[PDB]
Parts: sequence; structure tokens; C-alpha cells
Amino acid sequence: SMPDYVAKYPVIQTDDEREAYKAVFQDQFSEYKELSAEVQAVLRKFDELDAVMHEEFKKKKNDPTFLEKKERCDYLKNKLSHIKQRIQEYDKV
Repeated sequence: SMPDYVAKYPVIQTDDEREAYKAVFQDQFSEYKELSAEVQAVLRKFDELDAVMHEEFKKKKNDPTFLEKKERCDYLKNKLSHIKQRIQEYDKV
């Protein structure tokens, strides 16, 4: 098994497909930007705490909610990257 975007975003063949992938990239990038910034901020907040040096903060780091948030963020970086790769390949042609 592979991520869902692999199947949903096959090799571009038409100019319309290229524009559709662009629309999807623009939408998902704004979502990704926001999410990643938030995730990094938290990770950094702890980074500042680490520099200062607690247990509650370690738990916060392993919070399942945030942990889930971090995994969605990784999915998004991967999805966007794949779509970008697709567009570029067509663009080179």
C-alpha cells in the first residue's frame, strides 16, 4: 500500500490537468503553511525550554493530539511535494 495522492495525482497529460494540480497545490500549500508553522512553534517552545534546562512539557511533546497534528503535517509536505514533482515533469516536457 501507498499514499492516496499517488493514485489521485498520476502523470500529467493535458494542460487542464496541469491547471487542476496547480489549484490543488495552491489550496493545500496554504493549509500546510499554517499547520507547519504551528507545529514548529510548539516544537520550538520546547526547544527554548530545553535550552533553559519539565515533565508536563515532555508529556505535551508526546500528546497524541499534537502527535496526530504532526503526522498530518508530514502527509501534507509529502502530498505537495509529489504534486509539485508531477507538474515540473510535465513542465520540462
